[PDB]
Amino acid sequence: FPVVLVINCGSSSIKFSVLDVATCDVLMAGIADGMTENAFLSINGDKPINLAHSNYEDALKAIAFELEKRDLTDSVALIGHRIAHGGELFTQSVIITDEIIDNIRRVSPLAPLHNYANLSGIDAARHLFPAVRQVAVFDTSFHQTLAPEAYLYGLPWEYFSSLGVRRYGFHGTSHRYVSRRAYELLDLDEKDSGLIVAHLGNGASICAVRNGQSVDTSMGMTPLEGLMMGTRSGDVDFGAMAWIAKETGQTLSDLERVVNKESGLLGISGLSSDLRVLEKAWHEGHERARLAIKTFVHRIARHIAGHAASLHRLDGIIFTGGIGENSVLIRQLVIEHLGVLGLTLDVEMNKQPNSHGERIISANPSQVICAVIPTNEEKMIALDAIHLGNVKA
Amino acid sequence: FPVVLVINCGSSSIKFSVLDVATCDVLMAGIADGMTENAFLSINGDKPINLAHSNYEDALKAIAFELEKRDLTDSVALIGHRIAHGGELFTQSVIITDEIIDNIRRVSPLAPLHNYANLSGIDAARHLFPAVRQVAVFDTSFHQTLAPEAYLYGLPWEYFSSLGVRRYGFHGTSHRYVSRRAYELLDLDEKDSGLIVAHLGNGASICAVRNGQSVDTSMGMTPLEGLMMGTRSGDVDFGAMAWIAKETGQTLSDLERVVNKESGLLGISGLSSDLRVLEKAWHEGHERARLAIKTFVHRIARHIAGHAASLHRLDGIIFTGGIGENSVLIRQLVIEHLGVLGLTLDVEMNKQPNSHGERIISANPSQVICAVIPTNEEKMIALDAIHLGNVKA
Ligand SMILES: Nc1ncnc2c1ncn2[C@@H]1O[C@H](COP(=O)(O)OP(=O)(O)NP(=O)(O)O)[C@@H](O)[C@H]1O
Ligand SMILES: Nc1ncnc2c1ncn2[C@@H]1O[C@H](COP(=O)(O)OP(=O)(O)NP(=O)(O)O)[C@@H](O)[C@H]1O
Repeated sequence: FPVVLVINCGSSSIKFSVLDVATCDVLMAGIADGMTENAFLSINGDKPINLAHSNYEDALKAIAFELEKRDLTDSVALIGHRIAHGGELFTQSVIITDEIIDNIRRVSPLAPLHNYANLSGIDAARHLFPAVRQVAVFDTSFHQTLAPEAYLYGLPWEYFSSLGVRRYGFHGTSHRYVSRRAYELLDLDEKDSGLIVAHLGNGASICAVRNGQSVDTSMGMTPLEGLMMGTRSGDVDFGAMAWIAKETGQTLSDLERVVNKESGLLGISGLSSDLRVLEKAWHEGHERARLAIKTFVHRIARHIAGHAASLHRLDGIIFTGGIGENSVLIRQLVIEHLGVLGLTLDVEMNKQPNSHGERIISANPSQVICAVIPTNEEKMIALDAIHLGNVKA
Repeated sequence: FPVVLVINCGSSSIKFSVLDVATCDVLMAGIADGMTENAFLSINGDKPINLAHSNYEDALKAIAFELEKRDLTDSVALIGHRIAHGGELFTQSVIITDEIIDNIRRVSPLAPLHNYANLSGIDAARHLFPAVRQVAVFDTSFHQTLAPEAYLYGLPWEYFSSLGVRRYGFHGTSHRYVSRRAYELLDLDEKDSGLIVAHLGNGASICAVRNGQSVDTSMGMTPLEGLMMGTRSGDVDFGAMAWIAKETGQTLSDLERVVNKESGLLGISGLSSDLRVLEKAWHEGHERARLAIKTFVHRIARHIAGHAASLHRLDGIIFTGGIGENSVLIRQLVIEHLGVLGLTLDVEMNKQPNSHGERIISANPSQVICAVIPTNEEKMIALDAIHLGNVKA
């Protein structure tokens, strides 16, 4: 009964899951949070244990003691680490060696906060589990098949050639996992196929998958580009930002905080980054929440259609992520916004809750199949780890 | 034989044309340039006359003397002024009164350089021609039919409500003129129709026209958003810009210059902002020019498709502007990039030079008619002026 421990270190937290190799089902999940004076560990969402001014190593030894307690330690056959940004260096998941680590550090200036937390998790896990093989899965690697016409910014070439300024894209692990599930669900030939995947969660992005490969995506060098999101602006006119700076004497630094933390659904609505709250507000007559949601919809539609340009044929549009999986209303309003693509909704199918899992929501006359496919990044990570567990290292 | 004098004041220049009312054809055109120690007036592209350290008033009195010399002065029945930015205040062209002027000044912080030159032209013309009716035609007014879901940025509401931060769009006069010509050329019912117009000139933008009204457009609060252009970046990840600032210690001000003046086709190519030079470079083996053009194409395709989302049906795609009118290659590569919309090119029609004027370039099996329609902003301005010449003021 081997298991895979999957580790995701964020700015201030370590999320983990333990996956049964046989079912790839989750056996245990948890978080060490406020990594702050108030650091705590909650497992299966329960009884926060207090951690000190604990660093990532201490917190992971804690998680490791929780596994020891449950007699899982010796079952840990593989450990998979989620890495935020792999640059142009990583095009697929890898066995972690010293070389891999040095290379993660090399790309780390592209996502300074996140990648340094990912490296702390790797260091801690290597120290705690030296005889277990560990694997790195990058949230950017699926997008490394974009052609330069799709990844270049229209900035001077030197920004690309000497600083790595280009579109990278994110949610790679979700877009990959969902597109693979789509070839089955839609019965498409992977090698002759065109899909658009809309990952709509707290972060949101669109990916165009042509013949199995990502050929366009909505997020940029950073996760700020593309779709408007919960608290993130999405696409914003650089001119407008510069004009706002001059007009308010905000520095680039102020503006960075605004567009990340105060914008999007929260910024428009004045109310919440949470979609269910904004729907309830709209039901109660709140016009700015209505407008926040309409705008969110419009931007999704606009990106889905624009990503279709990278395809030779459009076979399917797939919704995923917390919003994409659960919002009956978002889906319907997006699809109605894409009538120009010949889409038809089956409103019976569309009303089904997410307990129904992988499901077709377009009606028979539709020109493009529409579906909902729940994403499972943990599983995708465990699958790569299992595969890499068969090789010599 | 009345004529309309059409005036366009830029940052450093006054462009003008004199249009025969009867033919709406141009009788004379010219520029006062370097408005700099070296200020000169060239008419019909000829013999620069030297102007002093001449202000806009002096330069216009010069143009007026050139008209006096040719016995046109008393023919000037209308004067039309091109205004860069009308904010949310102007939804159509207007007879210039004191109120109009005050309102242009009110929106002028949105395009400080340009609108102040436009106001100088208006002041000068009012002083030189007090008994001639004058009309203001705004490059943003056609876009004032955008719904909030299409014009709002995902920024805090206060930026919109208290500073007018929203998408405005530009080339309005061209998008309007070309869409009107398209209903004739394509024999479409204006009231039940969906068009995408690609204005590809030095500046470039896309406009979606639904039932006669602009419902989406690619430029933003400023002309910097959207399509990559000659020297302008187009859409760029705000995160990438902030990262570049921090990494190079450039200020917002440096970056503003980069994305306006050093980016786009010039920035990628390292060579020219000029498309014909980049094509010649590509023919000679230059890979960065190839990449600049491919990227320009890709971004056009991506915006055309994304603007289609705002339409209930797509009937036509119309190319216009210097590039759109003359580049056989750009058109073909864009249309090939939109195969997913069921487009078919008639490569015989597409090869025709622009002397052929309004022309269909898609082939019979096409799902969407494709056309080239030369834009004529001077004419559109003169038509509004002529219409407004019939009213009481
Ligand atoms: N029934 C529902 N209706 C609408 N929104 C919902 C519903 N349930 C969950 N959500 C939304 O899901 C959003 C959070 O999405 P999330 O859980 O982040 O998906 P994800 O797959 O984790 N994407 P990311 O966090 O960027 O990797 C919140 O705005 C919730 O309101
Ligand atoms: N035969 C040609 N092939 C390719 N490009 C051409 C050709 N002729 C002119 N152009 C391009 O037209 C571009 C200038 O476009 P422009 O003359 O500005 O159109 P416009 O209608 O004035 N748009 P704007 O200036 O933004 O209002 C240059 O890059 C030229 O190379």
